[PDB]
Amino acid sequence: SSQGLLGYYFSDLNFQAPMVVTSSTTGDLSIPSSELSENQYFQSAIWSGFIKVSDEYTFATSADNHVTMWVDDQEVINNKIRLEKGRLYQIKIQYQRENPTEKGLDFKLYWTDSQNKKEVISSDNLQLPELKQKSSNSRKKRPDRDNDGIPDSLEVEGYTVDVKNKRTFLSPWISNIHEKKGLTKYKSSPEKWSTASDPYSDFEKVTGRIDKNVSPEARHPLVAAYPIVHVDMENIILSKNEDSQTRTISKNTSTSRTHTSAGFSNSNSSTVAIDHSLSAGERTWAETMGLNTADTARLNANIRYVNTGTAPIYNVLPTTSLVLGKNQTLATIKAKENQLSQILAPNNYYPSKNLAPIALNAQDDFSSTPITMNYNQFLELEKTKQLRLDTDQVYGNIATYNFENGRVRVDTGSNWSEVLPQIQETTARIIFNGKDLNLVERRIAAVNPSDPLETTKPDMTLKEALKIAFGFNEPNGNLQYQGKDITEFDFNFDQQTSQNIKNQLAELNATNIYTVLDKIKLNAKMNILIRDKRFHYDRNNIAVGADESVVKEAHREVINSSTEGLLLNIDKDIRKILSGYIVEIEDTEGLKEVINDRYDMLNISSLRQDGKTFIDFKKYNDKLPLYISNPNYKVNVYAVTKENTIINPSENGDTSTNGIKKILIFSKKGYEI
Ligand SMILES: [Ca+2]
Ligand SMILES: [Ca+2]
Repeated sequence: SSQGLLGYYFSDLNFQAPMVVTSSTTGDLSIPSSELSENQYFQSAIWSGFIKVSDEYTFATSADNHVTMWVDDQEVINNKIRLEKGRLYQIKIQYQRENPTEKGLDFKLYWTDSQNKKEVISSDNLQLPELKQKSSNSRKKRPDRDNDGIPDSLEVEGYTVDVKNKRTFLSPWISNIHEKKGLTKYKSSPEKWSTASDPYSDFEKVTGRIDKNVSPEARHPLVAAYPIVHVDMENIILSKNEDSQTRTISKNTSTSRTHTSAGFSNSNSSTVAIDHSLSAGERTWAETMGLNTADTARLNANIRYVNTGTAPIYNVLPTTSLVLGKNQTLATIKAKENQLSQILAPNNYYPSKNLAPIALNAQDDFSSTPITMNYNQFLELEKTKQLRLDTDQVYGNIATYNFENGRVRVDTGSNWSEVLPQIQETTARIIFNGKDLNLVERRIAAVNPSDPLETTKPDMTLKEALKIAFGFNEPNGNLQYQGKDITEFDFNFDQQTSQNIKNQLAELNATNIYTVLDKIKLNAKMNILIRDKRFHYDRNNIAVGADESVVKEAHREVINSSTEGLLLNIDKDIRKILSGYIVEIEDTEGLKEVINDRYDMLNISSLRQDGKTFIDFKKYNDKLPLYISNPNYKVNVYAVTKENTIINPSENGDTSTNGIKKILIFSKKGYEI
């Protein structure tokens, strides 16, 4: 399907000004004009590839007088010649006619065997040229300095790819034509086989000869294809270390990928929040588990892997540490190499969500290691109610397109450990939480002034990178992420890159960046950060708050209400930074009665299967609705955001909601309900 030969077609006479770059699967190297105006006249054209077969052959084309043909560097056209079953031969073909009266080029390629069967060279005996930074022992490689297949001028001057029903075209970019048609205009360094410096050529990327599992956005030459993994623990379950009654504490967790300032760190970490709610009694966990001073405890949890990246992993999963406190590693989760039941795809889990999560200590695994804590680690644990999950960047082997057989395959000689150094070396990183408020990294090829090779890649402008990498557009002129204006998110950098940007603005006589993004330029090693303005973000850049206005507003559209609970319409996004609600009744004088006056009893919201939110007033009022012994009493519901979420009885022990900073979001009389 992606096999055959590779044609350059120049409008000029000498392979100087390339019009179309394409491939035919059989011998017929034609191109109907039905597939292309003042430029549709090729005065020269080249064709490159190999050939496999045993017999005595004679090559003939439909123009043995405009052509030259070499098989393994020997001339054959400007006569019979022997070939052998099970060997490949280079194949170069040139063409030149001085004033082609027609548009396009009709040109087939024949071969006649010994029985005299002449014909066009089947697609089964035709293979591409080995466009790859290195030569195989079967195939060798030789206006394509980086050898990626896309001709130099084209890679410098821009090029587009029209996806015809058989094969693809690669042609110069033209404003009047493709600009209206909305075809994506490409550019890329002619001296990088791959410009985002990853493992797919600038050629494989645009022509679809690439691991299908790679992100559509990373199909761009300047958008970097590479994995990004983190471990999403989904919940947890604690035991006393060794015939007594089941004495454990099972609780959900919430895990978010993190980035600590922007900061030049390339690590993969995420941070677990063990739920602090109510699971009968206000017992300490040792009181809940019969743990003594000199006891031990052990941990278990279902965890999935998360690729928030653009390339996929195949045979080796990255090794995690379960750290507690700042640096106390309780465990080291490993997966069994070259044995991955499935692949882990970008924007996707392993095990898939339709399947089970991994348990740290799987059912019948006799070699699963006890994750143990001493006593003061266990207190420590309850105190902080949180564990971190650092994950290396050993990702194993890569699925590289094979040219000879036009098939994508895991390739043993190509490892992700030999590529990340340079991706992260010669690209500028961006981190955006615009999607479901999660930190999502990406990287874009950007000029490295103090490095001559990185000054051969096209310029990358802020406005552009957002569009190629993250999919902004400008439907009416203003730049947008799936609805939201680019002004809705803020810009953080790290320090060197901040200075850098600052400087540029003074130069453009600009005072506001949002209105000069197109003019801002991106250099390699830049780190950038972009977060929805509506929110407060902790030191790990996770969303953990909001304005009192943002929240109150969010909850303003109430649907129904009753002495049994509120039924609102709240944004999935707001709903992500809320940790619970408080319910109280205000008598006529001003006293307040707290229906659920505990720090682990605030979990009374439950998202319906219809998208709306219901606030179960009954859940902690003893399954009873609310009793209002005077209609002029008010029913007041505050909201509590994660940043003001108490998770342990105060210093004096008071386990009430007393003191908790919360937000009034609903108030009505007994008679207003
Ligand atoms: Ca090239
Ligand atoms: Ca290139």
